[PDB]
Amino acid sequence: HQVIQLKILDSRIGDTIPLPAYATDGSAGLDLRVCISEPMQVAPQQTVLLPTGIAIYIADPKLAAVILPRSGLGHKNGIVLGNLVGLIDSDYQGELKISCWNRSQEHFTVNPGDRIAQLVFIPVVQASFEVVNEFTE
Amino acid sequence: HQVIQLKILDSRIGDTIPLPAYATDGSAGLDLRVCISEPMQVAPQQTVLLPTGIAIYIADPKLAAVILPRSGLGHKNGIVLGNLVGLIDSDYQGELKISCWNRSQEHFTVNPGDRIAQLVFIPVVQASFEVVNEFTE
Amino acid sequence: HQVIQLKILDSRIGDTIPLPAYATDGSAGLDLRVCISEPMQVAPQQTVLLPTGIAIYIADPKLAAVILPRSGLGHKNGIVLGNLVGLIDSDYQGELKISCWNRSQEHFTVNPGDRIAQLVFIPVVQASFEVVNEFTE
Repeated sequence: HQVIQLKILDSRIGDTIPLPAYATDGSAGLDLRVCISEPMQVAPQQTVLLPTGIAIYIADPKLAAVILPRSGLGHKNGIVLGNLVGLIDSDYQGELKISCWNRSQEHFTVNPGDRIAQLVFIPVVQASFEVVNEFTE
Repeated sequence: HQVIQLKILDSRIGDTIPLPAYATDGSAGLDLRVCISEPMQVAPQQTVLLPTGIAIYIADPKLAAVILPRSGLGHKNGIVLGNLVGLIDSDYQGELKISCWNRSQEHFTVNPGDRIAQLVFIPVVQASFEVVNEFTE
Repeated sequence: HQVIQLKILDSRIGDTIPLPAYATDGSAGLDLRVCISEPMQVAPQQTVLLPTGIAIYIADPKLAAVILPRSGLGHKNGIVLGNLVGLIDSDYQGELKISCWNRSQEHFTVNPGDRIAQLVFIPVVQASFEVVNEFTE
């Protein structure tokens, strides 16, 4: 494993709303829950910014995280991400927030504590470009 | 390379519908074909769940797969994924199914055997969180 | 770091429109700018193909790149990608082009040189399948 610092920004996290955790030993992603005080209505085509109540600090520049829709919410309810895929840089230390976009024709309710996205830690490579007149092998 | 077990769930696979395979030695992804008996109409804004007739077993918890739209279908026809990006965990052993979403204003026909998404195997990192009051270096 | 060849296809690149570069030492992605001669209107639901004026040659088959929406453009303006996520293979040598899709209900102007997507280099694994009757450990 790799250690990632997490700062709890809302006292509900770790009490009434669990920290993110891997469901199984074989899970690639961590479900991300929303930290809100009352149910949030998401109308068809609406985008709403939803706080998680946590911040992470990846720190290692060879690692990033991506935030993806949940498969069931996306397929069944059209509850996806307004920016489609979120990218979390190694030096990002702000609260994780979810751009929740309803692409469906049905109104949707997000309840406090609901899982609405997933977080996946991936290795990344920082490239150095070499400007060339023609590509070579 | 890395060995990934594949189970054929539909006898058409490997006969009339090819197994997924890399197009070139430099390909990052594998096109995923649909295993259906007749053409499937996908109306504007419709989401349909399309079977592939295969299951995979990645097994290695340091590896995952993502399922992405094809670039031409997505750009030209608006034929993309209802959950935008699929994430396949290392311990997932069910049939691969595609959430096919038509985001365009044009009706689209999916024929038996058509490639409609691509599969990419990526390394993933399982993080262990350290809850901190303030981030440190 | 890893060296990636870049070919400049439009003389504006490196003069009036900067090469892609990492914003900070901890950045996972590189913003991609559009190489056009006049502002481009993107109507609600419209998809337009936007050139970058550069081509890259990753070459290493253990590496790929993905093209993602920018978080602010996607969340605030609904300016995302028509194929949702672009995948750049290691052997792709053509111009990088952005499928720019306006998923919002508001008209949007893309100016010459604007950043409208981001590029992330990721390791990829080329799998070899083993067709099995049942999965094993």
